[PDB]
Amino acid sequence: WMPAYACQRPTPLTHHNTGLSEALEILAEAAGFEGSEGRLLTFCRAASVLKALPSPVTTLSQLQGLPHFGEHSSRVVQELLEHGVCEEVERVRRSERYQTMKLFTQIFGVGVKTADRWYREGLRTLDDLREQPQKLTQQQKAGLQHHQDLSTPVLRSDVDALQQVVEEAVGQALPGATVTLTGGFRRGKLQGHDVDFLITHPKEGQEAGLLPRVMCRLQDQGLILYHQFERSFCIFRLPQPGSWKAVRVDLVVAPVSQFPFALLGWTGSKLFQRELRRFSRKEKGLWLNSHGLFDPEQKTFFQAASEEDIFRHLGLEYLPPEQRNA
DNA sequence: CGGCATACG
DNA sequence: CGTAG
DNA sequence: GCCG
Ligand SMILES: [Cl-]
Ligand SMILES: [Mn+2]
Ligand SMILES: [Mn+2]
Ligand SMILES: [Mn+2]
Ligand SMILES: [Mn+2]
Ligand SMILES: [Mn+2]
Ligand SMILES: [Mn+2]
Ligand SMILES: [Mn+2]
Ligand code: NA
Repeated sequence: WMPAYACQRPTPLTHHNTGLSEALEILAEAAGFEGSEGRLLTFCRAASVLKALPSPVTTLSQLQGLPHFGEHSSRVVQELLEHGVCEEVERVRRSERYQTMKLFTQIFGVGVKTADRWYREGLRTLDDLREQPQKLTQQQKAGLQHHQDLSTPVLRSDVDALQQVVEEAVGQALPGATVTLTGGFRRGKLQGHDVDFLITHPKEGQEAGLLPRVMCRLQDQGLILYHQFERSFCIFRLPQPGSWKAVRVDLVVAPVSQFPFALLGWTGSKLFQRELRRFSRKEKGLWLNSHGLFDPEQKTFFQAASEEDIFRHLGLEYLPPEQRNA
């Protein structure tokens, strides 16, 4: 009934099991903070199964047969159904370790490994980190200075304004180049914590060298608060009533031959792409990334002119972006 | 039991 | 090590 | 943690 891989089923942005999925996602996040990537994946997959269901789970019997539900995830759901809270989830939520790792890992430039080392050193707050700044990378300094703005949701209005400025710089950098909105906004989200753009040109090879030219032009317009090639992880100055706010923007370039693969990868979701790559390799023997799809037996790359082509190569029914919210 | 996606900066 | 989806 |  329910397929085992998230790329085999539609997953809408909004659904009928929000509270249950959010609880399993807390456990997934906590597993990641402890380095348990296998448990993280199971909890993420179980949460995603619930997002794909056509109606609310009301009774434990409704889980039997569902993929990725074993003793642990089933008990979590049982406790939520019976009591409205899961004791393990609540213990994680209030724990100093979870709260501090969440705080630190949400800083741009800080991953689980850095956050854990800081935790073991006794650091607990953002001001703790600001008090010893020479121990920070340039990226972390920017992440900390802009942390408050970067925690503020990005709206669709913001996205449309950013796209116009990126298009202007891209047009001077290379006439004919195009800018496509990707990431969660392409999946239908009305808000987000960042904006993602994919840039190409219709003539294969003309996009070579493009991203430095785009970055320099945005920098000379005073729009770049931070930047560090094919991928640029920036902080942009976005106008606001009588002021402005910092916004994370990712700019990516791909040649038109690779564009459908890059569009698919950068549209996500993260779990969708991991599941699609797992399905490709384990079920079809093909190796997928955001550059291409490789047959390792014939030693050839599949040509694709669209996302539709990629789903067909993999033997999967097509899912539009708004059904990829695994 | 092994596997768990696969890139770039 | 960080970043991306 | 779960699956094959
Ligand atoms: Cl890639
Ligand atoms: Mn358990
Ligand atoms: Mn009980
Ligand atoms: Mn994004
Ligand atoms: Mn490349
Ligand atoms: Mn992004
Ligand atoms: Mn094992
Ligand atoms: Mn285990
Ligand atoms: Na981070």
